Amino acid sequence: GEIVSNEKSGVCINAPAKTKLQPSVFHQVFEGSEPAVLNSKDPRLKTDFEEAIFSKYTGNKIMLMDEYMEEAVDHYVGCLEPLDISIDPIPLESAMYGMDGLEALDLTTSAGFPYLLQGKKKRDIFNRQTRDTTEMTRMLEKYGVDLPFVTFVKDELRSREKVEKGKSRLIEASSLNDSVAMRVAFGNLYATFHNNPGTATGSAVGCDPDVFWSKIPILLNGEIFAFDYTGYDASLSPVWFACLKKVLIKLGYTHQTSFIDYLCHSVHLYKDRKYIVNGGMPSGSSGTSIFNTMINNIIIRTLLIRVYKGIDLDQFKMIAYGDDVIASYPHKIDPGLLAEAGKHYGLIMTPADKGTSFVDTNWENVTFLKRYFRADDQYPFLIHPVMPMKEIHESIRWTKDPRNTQDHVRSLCYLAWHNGEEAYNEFCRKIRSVPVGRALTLPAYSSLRRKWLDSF
Ligand SMILES: NC(=O)C1=CN([C@@H]2O[C@H](COP(=O)(O)OP(=O)(O)OC[C@H]3O[C@@H](n4cnc5c(N)ncnc54)[C@H](OP(=O)(O)O)[C@@H]3O)[C@@H](O)[C@H]2O)C=CC1
Repeated sequence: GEIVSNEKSGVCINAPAKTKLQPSVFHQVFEGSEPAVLNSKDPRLKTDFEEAIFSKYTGNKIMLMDEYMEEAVDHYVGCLEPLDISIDPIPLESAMYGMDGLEALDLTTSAGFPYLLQGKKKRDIFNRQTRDTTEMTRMLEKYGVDLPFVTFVKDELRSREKVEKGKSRLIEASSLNDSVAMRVAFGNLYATFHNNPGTATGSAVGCDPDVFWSKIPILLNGEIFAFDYTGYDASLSPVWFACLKKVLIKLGYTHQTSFIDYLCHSVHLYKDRKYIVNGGMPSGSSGTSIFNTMINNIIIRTLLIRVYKGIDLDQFKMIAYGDDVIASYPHKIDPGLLAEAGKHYGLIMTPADKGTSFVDTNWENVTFLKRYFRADDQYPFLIHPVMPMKEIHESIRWTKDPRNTQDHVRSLCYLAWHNGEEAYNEFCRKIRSVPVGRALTLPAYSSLRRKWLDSF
């Protein structure tokens, strides 16, 4: 992603609010390092604010698809075909309200241009209960599609370096109109993927880690390697979008590449500004996560081929959620080498195995979706999704709405127990060393562990 232009938008797009992050009744009970920089004049910046949040954009590797890419596409198109992905579009009411494999469109995310400036809240239009499918149809009529991407900073916690640096995350929110039409072209694609995490889709988008993480080592089973990217969604040159376009063709798609063109060449509204981006995937589009994940299936296949000349991908399996990869192949590979030839397409990647001094990525030290893996003692064949306590600790020190504390820790509890009884005792002990949590309902270890085995 690279910014080709920026000019006066024509809109006085609303400056954001203050943050909603306040220290929690556990801010002093657990140890941690605070909410994201949301304006220039925040007292905590050590470099130019506006400069750090668009530096995600690093430039394109402008080019035509090379011979490796074209083969990676065919292998992935052929991994997908058993999943029979209807090119047909879903009815409008299915896009809006949902269907099997597709939740209802989410009511809280913004509607973006040009609604957010005209007093049309999506609460008004949508009206779940009646499944009313008439408002949008005249909304899409009034404004069409291919509409700008309203840009909000993410309201979230970040590490200290990222607050000091100003490395805050942006939401590039597409329009409701855009959302719906997309949801109508690829709904049964979304649906297909959502109902089928694993090696075929090569995806875990919409997986339950509590019950899907045990499937994970059976499908990979070979010699695993994993990767994390740096500024991934922005490190995408237009070409990868074309490889996605090429995949989608072999799935039998036609005029619906329009949508990926909607993502490649992107037009975003910041404040009183209109910047245009060529290459780089927007975070707010109705399939951002799905399309990121397919491109990552293309990227990886390409890197092996380009690197290991004689190669058979039939016995090659991978699983991506956005930028998070984890992959298998019978025989050993140098992920450091894929990371290398990956720079030749302008992509900064980092494998788990960092070098010969470094212990091989194994099932004990590898991660995915921020979680490590660990087999149960009793039923080893069952894999815990283990989230670091550090991660939970940092999660608990701050609150959005202190009235939503009970569910906000219960939600944390269902994640924390996979670290073991003793650690869960430590955790609940710490919680009940402070007035507020002493009355708090907590799930006991045995209850959580029972509920988990019944997920199967
Ligand atoms: N049926 C059940 O009872 C269960 C349901 N679930 C839930 O369903 C989810 C599966 O779908 P998910 O995993 O969310 O994959 P997503 O639907 O999040 O992938 C959609 C992508 O498109 C963008 N987007 C556009 N419009 C919307 C919208 N209206 N709502 C949300 N994202 C939107 C998002 O970007 P951005 O993030 O910028 O919006 C996201 O990256 C699980 O994560 C889990 O929460 C899982 C287990 C059981």
